[PDB]
Amino acid sequence: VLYVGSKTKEGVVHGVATVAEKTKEQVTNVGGAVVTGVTAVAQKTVEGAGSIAAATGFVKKDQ
Amino acid sequence: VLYVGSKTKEGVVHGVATVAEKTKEQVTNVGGAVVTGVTAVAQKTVEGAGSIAAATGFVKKDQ
Amino acid sequence: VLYVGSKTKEGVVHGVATVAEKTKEQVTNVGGAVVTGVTAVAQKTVEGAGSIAAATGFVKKDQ
Amino acid sequence: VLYVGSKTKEGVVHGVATVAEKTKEQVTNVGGAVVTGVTAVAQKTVEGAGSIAAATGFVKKDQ
Amino acid sequence: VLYVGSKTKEGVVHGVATVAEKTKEQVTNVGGAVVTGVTAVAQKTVEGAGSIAAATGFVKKDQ
Amino acid sequence: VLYVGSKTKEGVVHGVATVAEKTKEQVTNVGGAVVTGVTAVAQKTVEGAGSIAAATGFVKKDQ
Repeated sequence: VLYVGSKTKEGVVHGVATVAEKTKEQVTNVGGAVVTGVTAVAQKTVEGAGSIAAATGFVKKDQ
Repeated sequence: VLYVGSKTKEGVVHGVATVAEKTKEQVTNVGGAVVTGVTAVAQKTVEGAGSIAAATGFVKKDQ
Repeated sequence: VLYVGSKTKEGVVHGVATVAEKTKEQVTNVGGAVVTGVTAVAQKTVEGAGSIAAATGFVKKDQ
Repeated sequence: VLYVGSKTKEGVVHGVATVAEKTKEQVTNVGGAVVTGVTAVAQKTVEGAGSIAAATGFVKKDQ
Repeated sequence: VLYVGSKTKEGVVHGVATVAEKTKEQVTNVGGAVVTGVTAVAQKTVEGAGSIAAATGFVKKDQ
Repeated sequence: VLYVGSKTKEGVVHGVATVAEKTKEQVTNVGGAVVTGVTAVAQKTVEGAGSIAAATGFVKKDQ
């Protein structure tokens, strides 16, 4: 009847510092899935599924 | 009856500093899926699914 | 009747510093799934499943 | 006779990421010296003195 | 006669990530010297003195 | 006659990650010297003195 939320924080990222130094970065992909380099990501889902870094090679459900 | 939200934060990213120094970056993809380099991403979904960095190679559901 | 949440924090990442120095980084993928390099990720899900770094090679459910 | 310098680096700063989150920052100074917040500074001096963050309160050398 | 320097690095800072979270930061100075918060600083001096974070209160050398 | 330096590193800082979380930070200085918070600092001096974090209260050399 008096639901009060003052400083609610849900699904939050703050205060991040990153450095990446690479000479060579190489990805070779043949018929699959690759997910690389995911940084500072925030998500909130209500009445649903939540996925952030998902990879699936392949699906074969013929006939 | 008196729902009060003052400073609600849901699905938020703030205060991010990133540096990337690379000499060579190479992606080769043959019939698949690649997702690279996702940074400072925020999402909120209501009554639905939420995905951020998703990759699927291939699907074969013939006939 | 008087639900009060003042500084609720759920699914939060804050205050992160990372350095990555690599000379060579190589990923070779043939018909599978690879997920690498996931950093500073926050998620909150309500009435749903939550996944963050998931990989599935392949699925064969023919006929 | 054949002085060769290929990739000489002297007095160099590179690849820096910083985040500063402050609610209140206050400096009160009465007759002195204050130096605050010096970041990512590079200097090279040849045949001379080099100073970067220096503070001197006061000097009294009367008569 | 054949001085060769290929990848000489002198006075160098690289690959630094810093986060600072403060609610209140206060400096009060009366007739002195204060130096605070010096980060990622590089210096090279040739035939001279080198100082980076120096503070001197006061000097009295009257008459 | 054939001085060769290939990957000489002198006075170098690299690969540093720092986090500082403080609620209250206070400095009060009356007629002296304070040096606080010095991070990731590199210096090389040739034919000279080298100082990095130095503090001197006061000097009285009258007459």
